[PDB]
Amino acid sequence: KAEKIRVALEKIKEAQVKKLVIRVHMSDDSSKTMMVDERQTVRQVLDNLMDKSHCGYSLDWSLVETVSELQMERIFEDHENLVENLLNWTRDSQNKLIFMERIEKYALFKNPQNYLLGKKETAEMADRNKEVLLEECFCGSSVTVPEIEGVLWLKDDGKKSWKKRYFLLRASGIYYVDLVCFLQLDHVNVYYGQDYRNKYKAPTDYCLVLKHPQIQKKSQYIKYLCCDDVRTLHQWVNGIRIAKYGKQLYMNYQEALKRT
Repeated sequence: KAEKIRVALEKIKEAQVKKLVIRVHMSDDSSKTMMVDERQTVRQVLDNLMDKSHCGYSLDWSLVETVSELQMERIFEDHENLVENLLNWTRDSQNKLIFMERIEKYALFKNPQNYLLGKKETAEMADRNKEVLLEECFCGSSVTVPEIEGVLWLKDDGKKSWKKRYFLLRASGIYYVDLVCFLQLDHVNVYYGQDYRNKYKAPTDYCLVLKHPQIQKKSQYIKYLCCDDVRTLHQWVNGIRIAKYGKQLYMNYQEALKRT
């Protein structure tokens, strides 16, 4: 049975699609060019990066965007179309695309007990049960978005000042105290703010930002939240990621686990 016939079939599509050459910064701020196409997910792009490089088996390998003008970053999810995202960048953008390791992208999956149980305290858990809890949260008839709630600093629109409100995360979005909808997650990505204690007079350096992918400059449609500590930040970022991406985050993780 000649299955050789299927591989030359694959080379056809790798020849008829719009190619783009991007630039990719390394962990040490050296850079490299590479070819991508407009069909490629970040997953496929990472694989070519891992194939071409040394490289090294690790679950934490990521493509990271920096929104230079807004001093923030988000680590791309692996199902995302890279090109459609790179087209948000302005013509003169100083945004970078960093290829590096990153504890954060899959931390919730190797310790789901510290992210899915609505406790601020961290604990250990047997392998066996990590898998069950993971299976239980993502793989049912719907995703069980963990019950995240607590106080956060919200920055005033257009001002370098902050108010304190009580937030809670649901499936439909983030609500403040019964309830008022702060944001719905469908049209916003979530970013880690960089050095906001200085830039925005923030209470802490532990900031998360919510903005439409298309926004590249100062805008009041960008929401800034500041947590008291790092734990809270990771709890919120991770919960928003579960609430936004659902079962897809679980698939992305399994696919990454296959490459370790």
